[PDB]
Amino acid sequence: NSNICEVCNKWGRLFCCDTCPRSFHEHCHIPSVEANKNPWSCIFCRIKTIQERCPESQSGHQESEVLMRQMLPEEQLKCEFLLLKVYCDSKSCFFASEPYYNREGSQGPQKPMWLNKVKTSLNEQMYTRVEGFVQDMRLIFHNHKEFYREDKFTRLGIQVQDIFEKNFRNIFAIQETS
Ligand SMILES: [Zn+2]
Ligand SMILES: [Zn+2]
Ligand SMILES: [Zn+2]
Repeated sequence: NSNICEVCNKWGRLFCCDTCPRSFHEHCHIPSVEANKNPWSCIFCRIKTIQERCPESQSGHQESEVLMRQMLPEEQLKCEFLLLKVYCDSKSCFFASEPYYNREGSQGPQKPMWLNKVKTSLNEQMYTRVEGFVQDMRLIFHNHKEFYREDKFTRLGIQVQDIFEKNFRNIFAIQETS
């Protein structure tokens, strides 16, 4: 196994996958690392198994069809993994916890949103369709763009949104276009 957490790249108390070399902190893995389960398989492995069981799941899809899917177990897992892929980027720190807004010339967003809120919402099964999860994720970055305006800090929202979007297209096998 690896000697650092796959998500945050730090050592510490790690849980090791039994079917690949990755390791995780307890609350870095999504879902949080399961109490027992021997052997234990991480989310990367669980996602790889879905693909292997249904190879045609990698054929191209339309985003509109994906967003309307109900959050059955496999869609729940894919949203978990997509959220995890965002936390894997160190720039996710800016978007993890509950923000506050007091900048001369700007007003805070009507609907604040942050990664740990989306994490909670997933854990509590609050999304009935994929669309709920993707809307809240895209709202994080949109709120950041609107608030920071012409400050160059706006770029952090662009950067982390790009990671989100690339991974959304990968995980849900969105049809490639020009
Ligand atoms: Zn970690
Ligand atoms: Zn694994
Ligand atoms: Zn099949």
